[PDB]
Amino acid sequence: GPLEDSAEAERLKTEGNEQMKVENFEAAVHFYGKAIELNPANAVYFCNRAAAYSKLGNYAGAVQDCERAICIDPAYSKAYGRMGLALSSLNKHVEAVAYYKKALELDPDNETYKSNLKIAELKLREAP
Repeated sequence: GPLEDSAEAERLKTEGNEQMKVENFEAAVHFYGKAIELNPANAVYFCNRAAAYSKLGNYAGAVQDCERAICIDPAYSKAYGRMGLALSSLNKHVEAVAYYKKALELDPDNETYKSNLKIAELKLREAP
């Protein structure tokens, strides 16, 4: 159906979102992880956990979740955007720019991507 394991997974994801709102990123990571154990075929869980991972400084972990999310759903613009943010935080600005651009070609309006893309391009001119 539109989504039992799939039902419980959404409830855990929802809780995860609630944790994000109060900035309890460790708890958020836990709930998204539980949702993934039940239904790993939902790109949202990975993309959302990547966001929590990034807030916690675990950019490498965020990169891996975004890769999975993008592979599950190639038209998931938010996953490309978060990938850019994580890569950028890992000082991988060339690769970050590539992802921000993809994200923007999918979600053109997004000012968040436009801004962080500029930051990545600016930090990129500093490299040798």
